[PDB]
Amino acid sequence: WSAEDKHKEGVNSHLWIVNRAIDIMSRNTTLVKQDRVAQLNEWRTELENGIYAANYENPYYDNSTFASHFYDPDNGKTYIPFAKQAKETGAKYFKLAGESYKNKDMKQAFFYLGLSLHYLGDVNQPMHAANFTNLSYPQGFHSKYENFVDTIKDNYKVTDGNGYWNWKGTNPEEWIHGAAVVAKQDYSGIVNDNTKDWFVKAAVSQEYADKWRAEVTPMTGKRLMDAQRVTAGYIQLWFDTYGDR
Ligand SMILES: CCCCCC(=O)OC[C@H](CCP(=O)([O-])OCC[N+](C)(C)C)OC(=O)CCCCC
Ligand SMILES: [Zn+2]
Ligand SMILES: [Zn+2]
Ligand SMILES: [Zn+2]
Repeated sequence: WSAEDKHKEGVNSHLWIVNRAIDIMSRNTTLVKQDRVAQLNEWRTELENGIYAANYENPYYDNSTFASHFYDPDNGKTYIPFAKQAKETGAKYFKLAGESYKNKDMKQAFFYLGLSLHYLGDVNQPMHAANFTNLSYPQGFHSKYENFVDTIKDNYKVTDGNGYWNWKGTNPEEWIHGAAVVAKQDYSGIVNDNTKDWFVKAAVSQEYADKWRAEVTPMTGKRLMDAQRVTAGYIQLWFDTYGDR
C-alpha cells in the first residue's frame, strides 16, 4: 500500500489502515484497555515515522528493491531469491519494539512497532502476497493500483469494534503468514487477463481506465476491511505480550 506522506492519510494507505485499526480498538468497550489507545496517540509521531520509513530508507526498503515488503505464503519467499521477506522482517520489528517497550524506551518502541505494522499491512495487499511487483507485467500496474486505492479507501472503513482478537497464536509470524494466505486467495480478483488488458488500453482510453478501477474495487474494499481488523488484533497482541503480565 501507499505511504507517500508521513502524516497525511490522504496519500498514505498504510497510515490509514493503522488509524482505522486504532478506531476499532477505541470502539471496543468489552475487551480493549483504552489507555493502550492513549499510548499509541501519545507516541503517534514515532509510530508514523516507523510506518513511513519502511518505504524510504535502508535497511527497511532493501536498497530500493523492497524485497522485505513481499511474502508468498506458499513458498515462504519474496520476489528476489535469498532476500529477506515480510514475515521474518515484520516479526523482527514486533519483537524489537517489545523489548524497547519493556525497557521504557517509548520512542524506540513505537517507531519499531510502526515498522512492524507496515510489513503486516503489506501482506494484506494481494500483489505483495503473490510477488507481483511494479516490474511484473503489466509494468506499472502495482503502483497505479495502490495510488488508486487512496482515492476510494474511505468508503471501506470498518465502523464496529470487532477486530480479529487472538486471530492467530502469540507468534507474530503466524499473523503475518495468516494475513498473506487470505490476501493471496483474493489475488485473481485484482490481477487477471481483464484488468491487465484494460490497464494497458487505459494508456490511450480513459474509458478503459475507469473499467479496471471499477473491476478491482469490490475486492479492494474487502481487503481493506480485513486489513483493518487484523491490524487491530495485531496491536492488541503486542500490548498483551509486552504490556505487563
Ligand atoms: C521509479 C519508480 C519507483 C516506483 C516503485 C514502486 O511503485 O514500488 C512498490 C513496491 C513497494 C512496497 P509498498 O509499501 O507497497 O510501496 C508503495 C509506495 N512507494 C514505492 C512510493 C514507496 O515495490 C515493488 O514493486 C518493487 C519493484 C520496484 C520497481 C522500481
Ligand atoms: Zn505498502
Ligand atoms: Zn506495493
Ligand atoms: Zn511496503
